[PDB]
Amino acid sequence: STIFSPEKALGLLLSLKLSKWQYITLRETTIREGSKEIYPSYYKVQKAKLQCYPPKAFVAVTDSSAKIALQALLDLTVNRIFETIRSPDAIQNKQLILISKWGFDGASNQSRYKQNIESGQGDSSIFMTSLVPLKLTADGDTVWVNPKPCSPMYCRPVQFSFVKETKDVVINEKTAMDDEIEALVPSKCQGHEISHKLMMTMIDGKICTYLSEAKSNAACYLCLAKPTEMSKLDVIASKTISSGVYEFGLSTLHARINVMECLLHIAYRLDFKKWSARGEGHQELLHSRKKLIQDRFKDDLNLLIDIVKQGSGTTNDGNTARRFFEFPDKTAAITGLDEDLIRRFSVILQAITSGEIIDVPKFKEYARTTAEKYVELYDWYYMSSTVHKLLIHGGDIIAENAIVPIGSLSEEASEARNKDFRRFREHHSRKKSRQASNEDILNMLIISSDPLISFTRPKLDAHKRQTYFKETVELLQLQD
Amino acid sequence: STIFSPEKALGLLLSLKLSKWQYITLRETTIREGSKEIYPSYYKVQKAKLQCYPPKAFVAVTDSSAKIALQALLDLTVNRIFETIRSPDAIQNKQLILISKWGFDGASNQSRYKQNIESGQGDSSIFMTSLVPLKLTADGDTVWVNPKPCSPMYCRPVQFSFVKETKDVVINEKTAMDDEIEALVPSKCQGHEISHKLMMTMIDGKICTYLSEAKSNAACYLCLAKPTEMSKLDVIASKTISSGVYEFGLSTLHARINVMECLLHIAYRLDFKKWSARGEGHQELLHSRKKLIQDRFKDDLNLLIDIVKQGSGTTNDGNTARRFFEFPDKTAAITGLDEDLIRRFSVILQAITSGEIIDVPKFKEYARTTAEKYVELYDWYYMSSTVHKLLIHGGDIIAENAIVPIGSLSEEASEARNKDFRRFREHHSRKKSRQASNEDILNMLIISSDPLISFTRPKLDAHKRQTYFKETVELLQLQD
DNA sequence: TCTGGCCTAGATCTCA
DNA sequence: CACGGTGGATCGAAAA
DNA sequence: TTTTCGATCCACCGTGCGGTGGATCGAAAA
DNA sequence: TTTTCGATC
DNA sequence: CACGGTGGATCGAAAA
DNA sequence: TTTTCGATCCACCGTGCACCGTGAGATCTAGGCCAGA
Ligand SMILES: [Mg+2]
Ligand SMILES: [Mg+2]
Ligand SMILES: [Mg+2]
Ligand SMILES: [Mg+2]
Ligand SMILES: [Zn+2]
Ligand SMILES: [Zn+2]
Repeated sequence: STIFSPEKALGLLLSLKLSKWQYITLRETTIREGSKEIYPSYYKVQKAKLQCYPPKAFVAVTDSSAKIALQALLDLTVNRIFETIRSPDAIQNKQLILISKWGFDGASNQSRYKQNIESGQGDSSIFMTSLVPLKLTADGDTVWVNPKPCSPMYCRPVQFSFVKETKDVVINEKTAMDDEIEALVPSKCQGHEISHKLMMTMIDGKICTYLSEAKSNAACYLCLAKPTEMSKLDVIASKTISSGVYEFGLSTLHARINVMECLLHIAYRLDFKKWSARGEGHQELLHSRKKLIQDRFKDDLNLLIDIVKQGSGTTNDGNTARRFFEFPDKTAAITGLDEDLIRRFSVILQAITSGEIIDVPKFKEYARTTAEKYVELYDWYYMSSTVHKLLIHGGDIIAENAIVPIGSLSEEASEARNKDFRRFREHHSRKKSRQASNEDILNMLIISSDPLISFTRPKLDAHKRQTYFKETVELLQLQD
Repeated sequence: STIFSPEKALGLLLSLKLSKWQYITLRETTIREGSKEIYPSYYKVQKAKLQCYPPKAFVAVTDSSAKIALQALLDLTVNRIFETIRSPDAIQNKQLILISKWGFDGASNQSRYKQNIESGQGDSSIFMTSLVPLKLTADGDTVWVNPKPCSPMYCRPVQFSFVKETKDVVINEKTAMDDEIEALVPSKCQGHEISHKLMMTMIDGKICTYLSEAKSNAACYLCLAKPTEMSKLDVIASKTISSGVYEFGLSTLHARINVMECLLHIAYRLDFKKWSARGEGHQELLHSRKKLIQDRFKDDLNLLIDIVKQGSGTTNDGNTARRFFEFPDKTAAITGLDEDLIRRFSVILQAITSGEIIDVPKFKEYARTTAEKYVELYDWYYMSSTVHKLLIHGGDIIAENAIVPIGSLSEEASEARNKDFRRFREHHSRKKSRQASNEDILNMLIISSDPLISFTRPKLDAHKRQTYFKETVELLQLQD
């Protein structure tokens, strides 16, 4: 007879970020005072962690990697989700389809243990694939929806290996996942069968240009258009898209930062107005303007702009992208760009990252108007692949992945697990053997992202929704 | 009326590493389950934190720094210490002296916030001063002793500022702290006057050469001995010591790593047998042997040797050294050094870092024998300033600081506080304003290192003992 | 004509 | 030999 | 017999120094 | 040619 | 317009 | 009235890319070239 059910104790251990010693200490220090039954014995929590694991035969953990068979992971994910549904009896005998999004990214700047000289690459950086369930569709009628589709609390890991992400490992992992996705059957939970629809939209431009048939990052992966070809519009409108590439959903996170960098790189060269930095005094005018723009940003908006930092690279952050767009008048006064163009870009990014249903006709109209405005204002600086992919091909990309609103398709989820992965590799693994450390990092990822647990898990409800701009409210489609 | 005393709740908050939200979640979730009282309201803990602060007029927190007047911090430290004494009346009306060790170090590669552009140096690296009480002496008879003299749980902060530790700022803070030590009056705690004796031994060699009357790091700051002179023993024995520099006690942490690195830098160039790598083919042989030794260490002992790390310089950790001295036979066959030299160095390092009383006649004998052995073995590689300070001047700097056994005078604590400072700046500050963030980092340092709290606060004990090498135990002074 | 010794000069170590 | 940890594995005893 | 719970143990981590931009590959400018 | 610039992470 | 969070400050109402 | 205790807020963090050795300073080896045998 315990006051906390071992699963509620597991939720308390996950939300408070406690460790075996810390939980045992909590328990014993509650015992010492005179209230015996307040927490289950850690044995019970170690036993309740087991409901969340896929069977041992499906998970393959070794020194330099840890993978789970995608079919088994999805079986388990659905079996857990059905313990969240209000009344799984209520839904009638109509076929079920779980829509989820998966994708991989590389987390660098890992702490390098001195142990287990293994065989591959040591451990400096991991490259992992994540599968987050977005929605459960019963013949169109949504029965279960992920309340925070970009949160890391539902993002399931498939496999993670200590290999630096390069073109070949990316291609091989994508081929493996495609074979595993083809070869999977609908799961079965309490007589209801669930067919899985997996979209690889948690992805970033580097991996995306890897996957498509396109050689350099200078060209769009959808139109194979060379960098100077992307100025004029008609040659682009007559282009023929490569096949199945809309599956590489518009990356909403990196769009912010990269279009920010595009507007910046236009601001830096406003004194000589050319795309290349080649010439007499081009570099020098560029660098003087660069330093002045950095310092003016620092003064007024109190934020670092394009300064190198260990790990991540630049301190060109997500929140820096938010703040570069928050007040277009101020940012225009600082950089010298046109305020209406920056405002148009902020509106487009709000519409995309909103997570609300977007109307393709009005969005395409907005986007082509914005591209005309851009070419009019700054035609010399050729649009970078992300801002081009955003303006021209954004409408079609939104239209294809219409089942779930784009912006619910964000790679941010996977990026968030980086901040979680370290916190599980440093403080929650057992360091005896590398195999044990990886096995427990994977156990922690599974337990943390379990829908039944992460449903009844304390959290912070302090993010009340923000007010859109005067134009996104027309661009979006609200039902309320 | 409650079950957990607010001070014990505060201990449970500091030990479990809980935040305000996590504590409130703990409390409310325990309430919801039918236990009306198991934890005090977070208001009670916020009010119990105030016991541990020094008065507001002595703590000066600003955007770029936060300091405390030394006399007030010491008043508070003793006032707390007298709350953990077994018997406060049993100590008689006899003079009391608290012997404590203080010193500063710089922690670079901090989290670089984008905020509060205030003029100086931004915030990338802090330079902070620490004061840890070692022992309470009643006319030679100990009443209170710090059970773990290098544990960051007792290390009190004096001041911390966001500036790069450099010769000028180091000299200025040393001058200021010397003045503050001169002007301090004995504290008055419940009819007992406690006079303070502060020794600046938590210090690294770089700061130590900054402070002494010595200009270059390559010279032994005690004897101002140039690196080419440091081979001959008698000539050095003739050298007159700088004034009062014995106060800068033996740095037990860094001496270990620098001895490891001296033995290594002897191993690397074992082929051509000269100090400098200046020559024809010297660089190439040196680097080839260096790569060979690195790979052999990798294979046999599974530890990184002299390859760069991010943020902490090189991958030469304290544990890398402690493993480099675990079995001198292996490392001897690995590098090419003599086994008995490494054995002797490991023995004196156990003697120093043991934290037990040392017999300076036997230690001086052992050290001059080891110097003779080093010269007879390798005369060409001029002893590195740290290993020379360790062998020649080690007996004298031990005998001077004989009141508390050296190794209890260890800078480890200061260094260890870095790992905590980060964990408090990132996870426990309030990020609204830099001034607020520094105020809360300082409050967290104070509370975490409060002797009354950190005494009765749960802790982990698995490191009970490690057996000594035979010559070390013949060198030490055991009393138990 | 041989030969060692002074003397700039910049490349190397050392500590963090 | 710095100190505070890291979580399953496993033995052993007490329940049940 | 089977479950439950503490107690030990394994063999390592992370605070111990930073710096400036890099990797890669096509693609545009001279 | 060829020789540097840049987009992406 | 990502999401989970950071702790004192202050208000307001309830308990004493 | 004074102490308690929850609610709300403030304005930001951190996951979003790299390698490779750095920094300040005196100090030491190179070897260059001239003054007596
Ligand atoms: Mg990426
Ligand atoms: Mg230092
Ligand atoms: Mg340090
Ligand atoms: Mg990433
Ligand atoms: Zn295109
Ligand atoms: Zn000396």
